[PDB]
Amino acid sequence: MKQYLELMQKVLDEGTQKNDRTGTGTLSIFGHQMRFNLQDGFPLVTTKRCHLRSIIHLLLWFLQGDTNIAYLHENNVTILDEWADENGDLGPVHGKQWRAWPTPDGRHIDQITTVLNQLKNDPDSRRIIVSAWNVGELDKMANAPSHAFFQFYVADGKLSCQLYARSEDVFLSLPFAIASGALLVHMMAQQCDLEVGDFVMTGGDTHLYSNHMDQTHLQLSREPRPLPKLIIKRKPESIFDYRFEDFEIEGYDPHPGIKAPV
Amino acid sequence: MKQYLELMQKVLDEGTQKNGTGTLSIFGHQMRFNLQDGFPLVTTKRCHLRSIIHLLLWFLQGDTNIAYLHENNVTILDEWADDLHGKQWRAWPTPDGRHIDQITTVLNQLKNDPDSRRIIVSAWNVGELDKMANAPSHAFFQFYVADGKLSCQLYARSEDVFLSLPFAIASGALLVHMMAQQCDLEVGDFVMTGGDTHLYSNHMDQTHLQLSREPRPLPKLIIKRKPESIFDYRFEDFEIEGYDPHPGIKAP
Ligand SMILES: CCCCCCCCCCCCO[C@H]1O[C@H](CO)[C@@H](O[C@H]2O[C@H](CO)[C@@H](O)[C@H](O)[C@H]2O)[C@H](O)[C@H]1O
Ligand SMILES: CCCCCCCCCCCCO[C@H]1O[C@H](CO)[C@@H](O[C@H]2O[C@H](CO)[C@@H](O)[C@H](O)[C@H]2O)[C@H](O)[C@H]1O
Repeated sequence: MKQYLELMQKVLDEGTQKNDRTGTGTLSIFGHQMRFNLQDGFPLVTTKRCHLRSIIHLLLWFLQGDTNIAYLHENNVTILDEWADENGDLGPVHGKQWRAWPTPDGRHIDQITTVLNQLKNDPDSRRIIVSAWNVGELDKMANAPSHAFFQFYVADGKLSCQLYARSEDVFLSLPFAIASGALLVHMMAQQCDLEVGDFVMTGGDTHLYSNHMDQTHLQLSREPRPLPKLIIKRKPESIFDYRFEDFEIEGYDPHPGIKAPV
Repeated sequence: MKQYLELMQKVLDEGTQKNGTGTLSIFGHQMRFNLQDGFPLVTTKRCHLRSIIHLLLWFLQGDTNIAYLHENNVTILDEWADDLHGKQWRAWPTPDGRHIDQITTVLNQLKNDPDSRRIIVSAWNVGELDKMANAPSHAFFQFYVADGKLSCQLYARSEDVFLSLPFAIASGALLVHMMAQQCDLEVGDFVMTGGDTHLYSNHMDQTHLQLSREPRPLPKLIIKRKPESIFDYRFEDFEIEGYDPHPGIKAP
């Protein structure tokens, strides 16, 4: 998409050399924001082939708050493989917190259910928020989630959402993030009888890995095609009751896929 | 500032009416300030670095009672008190019932691992915010170091453009300067990111007044002294130079 390519180009034009924790090099910039008017079409990247199938399972899996990579491997989803251990446990890199923010008093807070009510009963609340950033638990932990904060907002019957990522690989994860947020907004809006507004995507450390230069140049050589449209073929009883089969993407004509290197 | 004015204009132009008190509002904004281009104190109305310095300093002590904020005459946050903000920066409670000093945490990270992609302070403790009533409006921030330059991004879930935002920008930039000093880094950018970004309908007159003024050159922040720690700054360590704003605008 136009915005997306502009970001790649901006990283190339003005990104700074910065290493990650492995010592592996990137071109990085800090602070970025883009907006996708979801009435204009579902923001699935067209300049490389992406797979809605992967976005759906990933999102249904976050929604369950499953902590084991199993379900993701059944359905051929691998973006989280790096952070999985020996027995496929993802540490804190998952969505348990969304549904079961533990509080020391033997208690658990279901954040998703809370936004759901807020959108129906107080759509103007300035704090319709989900956070996975549980400092108390993340403290002495090797890993940490990266898309750990989102906010909803309602104006004129339309539902909008903003996702903050502290770390974003422009080539690898950003397209997943965008479609995943967009998908949730459609599901949220269906459940709450709202129409869809904007999806706003906000970054901290936004970066391209140095060894993805070839992939990036190829993708920047290609013209974005018209956005597809998401079709939901069932209305489930609750946000947690969706199935892979409910979704279809229409009018998706992408450029060929570009594999990530070794 | 040109960017502040653009946002103010934008909310006037494209803000949705809400309401009981009314607002115009938009969702999602981001603006950037290169701190080497000057200290981003708003000039289209006079602000007082005095009140910003005290406010930030108080946040860093992680004090909950607004005792210090009256002895040094800082009104703002009054309407959110009877006491209330910053206790989570310094003392986020663990299951185990210890506490986590996030400010110390990010301080060590900046000194020992500036590359880190998780140099984050959060005030959004969901477990304590189930108590509705009030909630911090500046949920979290992230620091970032590249090429010996320290940037920071502040996220406001709710922002009053007229009253609150100019304060927010100055405070964040001031914090970047202080940490840059404690970690021996140059200052990079301060990035301001918003969720619900609104103007109150009872601030229109003031808003039109401010949009009618052209910006002036940004001042320069002076730090007179280097304390031993980020908790060791006092109000008198800071000066502002070449600050030449339009007259201040009081809001009702
Ligand atoms: C709106 C609701 C849905 C939210 C969308 C969520 C879908 C996310 C899509 C792809 C997810 C993977 O992407 C993301 O995961 C990693 C772990 O958190 C991040 O990795 C980051 O955190 C890890 C810590 O455990 C570190 O080892 C990495 O060096 C660091 O960069 C990646 O930098 C980021 O690309
Ligand atoms: C990185 C260092 C800087 C960190 C702090 C930055 C400066 C803070 C001073 C700004 C003054 C107040 O700003 C902010 O206060 C209120 C509560 O937090 C917010 O108020 C918000 O939350 C309240 C309580 O949950 C609600 O009653 C309001 O509906 C909601 O708008 C204001 O919308 C916002 O304007």
